[PDB]
Amino acid sequence: MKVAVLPGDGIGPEVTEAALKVLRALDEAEGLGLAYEVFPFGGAAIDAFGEPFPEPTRKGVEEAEAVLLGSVGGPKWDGLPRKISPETGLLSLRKSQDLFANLRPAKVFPGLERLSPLKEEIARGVDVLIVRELTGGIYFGEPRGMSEAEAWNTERYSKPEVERVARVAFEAARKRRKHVVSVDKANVLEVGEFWRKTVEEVGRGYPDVALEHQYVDAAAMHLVRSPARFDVVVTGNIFGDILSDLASVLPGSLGLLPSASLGRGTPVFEPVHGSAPDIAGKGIANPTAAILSAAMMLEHAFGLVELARKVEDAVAKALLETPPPDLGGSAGTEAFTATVLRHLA
Amino acid sequence: MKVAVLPGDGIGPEVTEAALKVLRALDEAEGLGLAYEVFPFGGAAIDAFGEPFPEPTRKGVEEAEAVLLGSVGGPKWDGLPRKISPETGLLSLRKSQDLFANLRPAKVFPGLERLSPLKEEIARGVDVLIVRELTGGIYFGEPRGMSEAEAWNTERYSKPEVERVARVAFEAARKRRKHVVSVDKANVLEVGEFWRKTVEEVGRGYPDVALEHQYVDAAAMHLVRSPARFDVVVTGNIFGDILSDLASVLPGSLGLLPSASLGRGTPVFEPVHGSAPDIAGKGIANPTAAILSAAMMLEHAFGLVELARKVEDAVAKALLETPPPDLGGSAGTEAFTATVLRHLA
Repeated sequence: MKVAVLPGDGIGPEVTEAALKVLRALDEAEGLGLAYEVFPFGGAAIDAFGEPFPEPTRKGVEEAEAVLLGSVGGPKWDGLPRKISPETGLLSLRKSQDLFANLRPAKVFPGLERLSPLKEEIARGVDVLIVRELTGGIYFGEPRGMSEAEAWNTERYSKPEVERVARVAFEAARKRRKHVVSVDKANVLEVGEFWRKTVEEVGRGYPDVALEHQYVDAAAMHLVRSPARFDVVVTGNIFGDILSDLASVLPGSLGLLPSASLGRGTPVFEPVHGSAPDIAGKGIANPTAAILSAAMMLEHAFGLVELARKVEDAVAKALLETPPPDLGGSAGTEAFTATVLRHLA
Repeated sequence: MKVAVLPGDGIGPEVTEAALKVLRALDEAEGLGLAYEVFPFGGAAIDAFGEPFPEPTRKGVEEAEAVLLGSVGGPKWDGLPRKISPETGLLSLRKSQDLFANLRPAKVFPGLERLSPLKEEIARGVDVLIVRELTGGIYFGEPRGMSEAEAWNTERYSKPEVERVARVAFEAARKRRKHVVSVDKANVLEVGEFWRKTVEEVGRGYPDVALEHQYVDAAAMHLVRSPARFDVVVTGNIFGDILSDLASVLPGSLGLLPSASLGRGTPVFEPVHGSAPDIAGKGIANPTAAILSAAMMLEHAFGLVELARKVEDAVAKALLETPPPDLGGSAGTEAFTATVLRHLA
């Protein structure tokens, strides 16, 4: 179990160690053979090395089995040419490992239904994993242009693009509740038709997973009316962007959300929140998203599903008994982490 | 005030007269000079004439100033070649009048916050009008195709297309709270950039209306977290499809929703619900969407904003004191209508 740790900026060093504290505790209890090294990345690497993703770090993620990544960026580096912005270092990283699926889960932890914008009865039991295609579709499609008179962009998908990301959805589903909803616009668009027939054909190799197709306008409505009905959702790039963002508001606190990216190379697991530099070093940063990034790593990078679930329960419980300040509580980074470990035992 | 009335199918005859009863009452009180005629349309016209939009009806909407339309279709006609399906008659109608904007309002009536999927505090005061471009964008754009290997569709907009639908949003806003949010994907797409700069330029002729730009992924999130913040939203075809459908679940009852379509020709105002043929002639159909279609006609077809608002309040009140069966009540079509008229006085 070889993990490259890229702490990043702002609160990154704090919350990433909070996750390492949890990974070490499991390493000890279960003998996971955890071996990790920490590399420079983001703003700190610019300051130290002159660039956000220096060669030792690139080398280090190349050799690792998973990357645990803290937060990156901050006003400190907003004034840079974007060949060396923190943002661009993030892109090279995911590009260097050819990560073509983005995994974004939204989950209303029991007893935290009050945070939801949804009525308590609808928020309860929500646990949806959106699988977003990352590399293709309209964000990248040609031809594209703009005129005095008109502009155009092309939503375009090749079979292989549709095939990869569908395979990761089915394998993810295998680890959860084995239901996949593929989302398209097959009733109006060729691309929708092509996506659907392709995912239907891919699904034949996964007899143990249930497959269902929905239109993007309908899935949008289901995510507000009955979001507890979903397990894994897979869709193209722009749809998956909208539906990820829509699903992310359901729990009522963005600081709680982890994120993974999978592909041919070394997978990247990171919290969705930012650096929050203002509080860097105060010891109050909520480590929840980082710890749940580590659980995502166990599940998706190493297949240790039962441990990922053990970690997720420890934080569900910790969130109730020692809520961090941004859930109205007074638990600093360390006190919260300690509560998690208590339940890990 | 010359209205062509196209009752349609199923519950269409019932709910459309419930709206006419309300229009007559106002005609009497205010001397509006209401003159209307009822034309065959939809399944009934197929049965009577052999087609859904026969020539007397086409003639009749041509000469009118607004079309008040009931529901169309039903299993009775599901087995038809779609050159004469009810659905297609609907298309010819909107095509024959060149209606290029779809207006879909979502509104949580005071005291009906309990129906919302949203927490009561978030649902309260929601009143958003989505203005959807109807004729353009990816649903219609070329080139488009599909291969063994790939499929493609083109999101394409000309300046004039962006200009019309923006003008109707600004004029709609003028009648409401004078805030327009244009929704694009300007941070990734040319088409987003082009839409945005065009709407910004159109907005200069409407100094009295406030304009704000949002991305589609963000507007999606705002519609769940803070939907009471919106007044008028204008966006392209596929986005407006998603955001219309998303906004439509906010009130918690689809049977309540009206719809208008505006263009160069005679405007069409219709309930969003279907024929519900099973209950046709029982006298229990909820006329709310039809009556609120008539209020939409007053506002958008004739500019009678204060009357539209008077009608909307009468039904807000009627919904509380004599709820129709589908709001848990026992009010049939006539009893509900009567309650509306009581408050119209």
